[PDB]
Amino acid sequence: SPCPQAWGPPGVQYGQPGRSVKLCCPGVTAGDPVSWFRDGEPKLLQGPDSGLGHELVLAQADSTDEGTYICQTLDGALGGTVTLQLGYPPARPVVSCQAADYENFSCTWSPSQISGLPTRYLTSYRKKTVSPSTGPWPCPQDPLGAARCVVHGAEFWSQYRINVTEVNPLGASTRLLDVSLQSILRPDPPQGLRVESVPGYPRRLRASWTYPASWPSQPHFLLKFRLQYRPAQHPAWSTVEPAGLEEVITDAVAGLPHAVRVSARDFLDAGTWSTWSPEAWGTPSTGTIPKEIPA
Ligand SMILES: *[C@@H]1O[C@H](CO)[C@@H](O[C@@H]2O[C@H](CO)[C@@H](O[C@@H]3O[C@H](CO)[C@@H](O)[C@H](O[C@H]4O[C@H](CO)[C@@H](O)[C@H](O)[C@@H]4O)[C@@H]3O)[C@H](O)[C@H]2NC(C)=O)[C@H](O)[C@H]1NC(C)=O
Ligand SMILES: *[C@@H]1O[C@H](CO)[C@@H](O)[C@H](O)[C@H]1NC(C)=O
Repeated sequence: SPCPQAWGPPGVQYGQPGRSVKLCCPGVTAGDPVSWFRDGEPKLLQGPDSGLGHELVLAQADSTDEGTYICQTLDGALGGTVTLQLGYPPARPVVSCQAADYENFSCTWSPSQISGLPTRYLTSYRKKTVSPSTGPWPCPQDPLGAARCVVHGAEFWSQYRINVTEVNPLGASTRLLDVSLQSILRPDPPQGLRVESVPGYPRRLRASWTYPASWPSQPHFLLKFRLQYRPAQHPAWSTVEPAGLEEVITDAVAGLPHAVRVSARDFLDAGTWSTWSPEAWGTPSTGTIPKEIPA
């Protein structure tokens, strides 16, 4: 009530170019008539007996009206100085969510258009399930000043609606984003990829790996893998779809280093394929003994 100023520089009030702006006197009791002067231009805009009291409207806001305004009551107790800044209402920000595991996902946002004014963001979400919409829950934003809100302990089968609202001293703009955890899931590549030789088989390479650290322990959703191997300086990749955490190649060239890389995906074909793991190199076993003699 006592001259509601929005978040920003202390002593500034905001408006939109081409529209009509309304200034307010800070140190007033809502009704005490005041006088308005543009500093440097002694032409009084509105006198005390103006009709609307402690505030001031401007017909057509432009850069010539943007500046410093002084309001003082009749008594002689100066309410304060008000600076007019011009800008635009907020536009619906660009929101994009993602997930590395089936339990927690995180969303990011960015303003779709510059407003030029100090801006904050409200983040919320609600489950649509499938029974109906649950109450709105906050999307806790990331600390350290990051534009990122996280959702923890999410339901894999439910469907969410993320609400990112961009707010500046001229209004708000809401961007809703329907998000289903089954669609945005993309795990991290598997770790600990090892390409080993097999004793007694000069054409075999044992490739073993593990689940990524991003996949939680004791999972209810497993991962199916897809492995690609390729001999040294060959152009074509050979794609095999293994079962489990192992794949015994039987097509390797004897005495040639092979490059192997894997990718993961939810076993129910849900989401997309993980990015390719870093390439691991391996050479088949050498079992022919050296130094022969006659017999
Ligand atoms: C997306 O999110 C945005 C922001 O999170 C949201 O816009 C905001 O919605 C809230 C909730 O309706 C608005 O808050 C209202 O504010 C008015 C004016 O101050 C109040 O009168 C309302 O209070 C009533 O309810 C209270 C709760 O019980 C009572 O205690 C109180 O006595 C009143 O009865 C209410 O709080 C808010 O004004 C907007 N705008 C903002 C924050 O800029 C938007 O609706 C969301 N869109 C979705 C979910 O689709
Ligand atoms: C999801 O959040 C929980 C907190 O309840 C945390 O223990 C878990 O590690 C998070 N998931 C991942 C992949 O980090």
